[PDB]
Amino acid sequence: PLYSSSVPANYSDPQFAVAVCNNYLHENYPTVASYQITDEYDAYLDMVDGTVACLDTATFCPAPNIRSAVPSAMQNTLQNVLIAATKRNRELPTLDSATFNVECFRKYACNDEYWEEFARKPIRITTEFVTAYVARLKGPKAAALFAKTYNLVPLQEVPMDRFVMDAAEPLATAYLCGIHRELVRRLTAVLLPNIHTLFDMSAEDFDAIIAEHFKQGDPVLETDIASFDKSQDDAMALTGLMILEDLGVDQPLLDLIECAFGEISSTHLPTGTRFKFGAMMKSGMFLTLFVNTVLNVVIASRVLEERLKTSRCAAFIGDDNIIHGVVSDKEMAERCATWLNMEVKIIDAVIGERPPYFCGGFILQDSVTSTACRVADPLKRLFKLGKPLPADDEQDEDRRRALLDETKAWFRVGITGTLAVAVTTRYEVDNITPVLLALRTFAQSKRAFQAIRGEI
Amino acid sequence: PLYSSSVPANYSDPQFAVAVCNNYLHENYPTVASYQITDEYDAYLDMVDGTVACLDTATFCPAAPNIRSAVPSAMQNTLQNVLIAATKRNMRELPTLDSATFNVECFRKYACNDEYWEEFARKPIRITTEFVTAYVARLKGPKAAALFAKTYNLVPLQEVPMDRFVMVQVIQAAEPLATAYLCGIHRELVRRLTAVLLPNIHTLFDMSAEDFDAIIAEHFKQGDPVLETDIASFDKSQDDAMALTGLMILEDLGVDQPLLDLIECAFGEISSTHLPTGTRFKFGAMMKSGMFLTLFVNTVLNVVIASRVLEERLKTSRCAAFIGDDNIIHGVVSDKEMAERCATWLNMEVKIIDAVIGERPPYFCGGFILQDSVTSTACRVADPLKRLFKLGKPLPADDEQDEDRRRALLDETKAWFRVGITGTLAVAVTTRYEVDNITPVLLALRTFAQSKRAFQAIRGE
Ligand SMILES: [Mg+2]
Ligand SMILES: [Mg+2]
Ligand SMILES: [Mg+2]
Ligand SMILES: [Mg+2]
Repeated sequence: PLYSSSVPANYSDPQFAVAVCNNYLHENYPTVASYQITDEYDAYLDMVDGTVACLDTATFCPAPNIRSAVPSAMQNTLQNVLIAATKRNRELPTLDSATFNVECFRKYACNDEYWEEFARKPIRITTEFVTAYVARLKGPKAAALFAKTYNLVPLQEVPMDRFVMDAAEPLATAYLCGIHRELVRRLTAVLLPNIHTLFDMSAEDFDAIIAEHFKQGDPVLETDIASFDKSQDDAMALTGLMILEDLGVDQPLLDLIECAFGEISSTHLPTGTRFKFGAMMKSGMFLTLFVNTVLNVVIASRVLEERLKTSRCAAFIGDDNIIHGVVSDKEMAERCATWLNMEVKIIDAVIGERPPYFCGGFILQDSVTSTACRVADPLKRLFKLGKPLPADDEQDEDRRRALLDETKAWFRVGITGTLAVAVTTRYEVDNITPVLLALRTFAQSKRAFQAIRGEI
Repeated sequence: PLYSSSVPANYSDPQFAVAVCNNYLHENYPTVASYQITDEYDAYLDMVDGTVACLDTATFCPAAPNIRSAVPSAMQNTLQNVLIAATKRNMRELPTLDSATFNVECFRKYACNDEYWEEFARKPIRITTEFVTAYVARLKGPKAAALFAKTYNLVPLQEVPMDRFVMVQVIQAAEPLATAYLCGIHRELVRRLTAVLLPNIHTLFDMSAEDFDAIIAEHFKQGDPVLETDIASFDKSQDDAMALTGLMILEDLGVDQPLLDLIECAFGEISSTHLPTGTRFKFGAMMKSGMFLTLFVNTVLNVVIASRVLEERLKTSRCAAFIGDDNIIHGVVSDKEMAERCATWLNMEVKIIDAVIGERPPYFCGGFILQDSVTSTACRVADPLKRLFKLGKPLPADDEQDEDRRRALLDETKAWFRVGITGTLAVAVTTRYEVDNITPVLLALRTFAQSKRAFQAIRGE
């Protein structure tokens, strides 16, 4: 209870205090990063109904939705990848673990045809892309103004010294969007054709893949990595950096990525009254989702080994996956246990009995067509609809149309019964069908949907 | 692919659909519970700067600067899962009973005296007329308390019969009575836990910053080792043996079956208030009651985990402090046997951290345990990096809350600028996070705190 005398000091202007706080966070990124960044990720993903729907309806950097009512819990994977990059430019135990991880990823998930190309051809964004990026935002005229203003020479890579920031942020935002598009394209090239990602895939196109490969009685395996804080794991971060490098993210690109994203850290104050959801925000969130998907595949590669390679159909996006035709064994369980302790668990599901789960939905067999499909989880949706929300007529209509789309799937005459069975099987709850009927009531009109929020 | 034809299907009255959703969640509690409940817990706790500040400044159910934390709350529904364990209780799950019974043995042997269990077993918790009247008198004055007592036919010097507010469903005309009753349960649970815990084991259910600093000062010296068990990654709320451990210790403290029935009945009704949502969380007394009970069980399981991992080293520690998921244990250093006990039991979901006063600062409730370089006396100082992170939250205008937040920041900056604190705090922040000298941030936050006009620069516009 003996405190020394307190003598506070301060700056002569609050704007000095703002700049000092922003500058401090800028200078100390990536070592630390504000949790407001991932809170903003969660808020955006929750508002657009999750990862796949966010990627599929991307307004700034594109390429019925797959919608999930599961709350987002994003961690700053990209921050820790950049921490690994700084540490690389002793812990050879980490290096040997990450190297083995990359070996498993290549051996069991990838072809080997493209690594030489990507090594000699790092990712570089061109004038034509960033112009077409601005053209789709504001029209052909504003893009030619954009190319003239930055002195962009046609058919040339955008010079990196044209816009580095270690205010031309429109150019930097356009460049980062080109990086994400090329990363998705290059990852799609290396992955074996039975291994699918969902960076831009509608519910109908994914359902075509499910319908083709998933039959009644088929086992489906899931690796649950929700409890594994891979974003704060040293070997995972180095694995992510290593595979990004293999895909063409060289040191100039890494420097550009760290420079651009240190600038987000500097937009801490003033806060405003709501998350601004910038286009730069979305680029960082997209890159985080990309690395998470890769690490998801890496974990499945190391745990399943050849059983992943020979799977007839395996799908990955964010932290979620399903792997057809694989049943856990004890060699598999020991590998997963000795490597990641109980941070990652293996789930054995079966089409028609113990339903597989994927992106907040059930993999169900339609009882009329005998065709498998993904159906959104109605219990999660009901939970999500309880969120108190300020009045917003345009967003209310968006949410109502999303509910309408979901209820149309629930009331397919081959789905309603097996969906209620799956919900009771997964959660041990009573028959969900009265809630299905209630939610469809809300969905059919703007007036009925208003009952969810209530008066005032 | 191929979809069967969709024949969508609805009700006519939207109010009927509301009732169906509410009744469904009511009927299927505790089996499932909406995450809106724990999102509301987090929102309330973040608003009032965390667990200790929330209990220390409890508006409805309480017993100077507060122990405030800028660490975001991530609450789980521990009380839900205790009630599931109660349902499961009323042989294939024998290992669960074996594990939870061993947990309670460890809790009793290494954290408790043995004096009170017989009394609590024959005297279950029952709340009396005098408490609920005094509860209402504190809230609305002695006139309203007498009105309250007369309305419910409360007989003085007598326990409140549970048939006055629960028929098992809560009489809605007697909801104020039920909330007053649950506040009495929390106060008695805190009293009885304090009775059984060894005197060197402290909880912070009602402790000011000054009072806790007095305990830190007496016991924590320069160079003293301080152990922490990190259970933040341990999802003890959906662990079967943890939930059953919490149930049995509640029972050992006097929560018998009628009391459990009341608790499940009252909080199942909360599940039936899912819709309509309104525009913001309403908070309110029944929400706070369930949150306090969750914090209580979490604190107990926190002590349980330390008991089983540390064994006699918890018992002989000169000072161990617990609240929520956080703890510090004076004078203990991890060893191989301890790490193996922890890993074998909870498989690297609980981490043991070795701290040292003055070199690697112990961390507790979003603050550092530091030795004042001038008084040579140890104390807790709030983490300035966490506070900086928290101030970045975009917030709608609220003149009253803005002044509350500015005044709390003023108190925090006062500790940071004690002439014996600033230096070792900068070193501690750099040691913990590997960041540059935090002192410019200390000055910037003090700038915001000095006036309402300066504080407006955080939100801007
Ligand atoms: Mg390489
Ligand atoms: Mg999964
Ligand atoms: Mg007992
Ligand atoms: Mg701790």
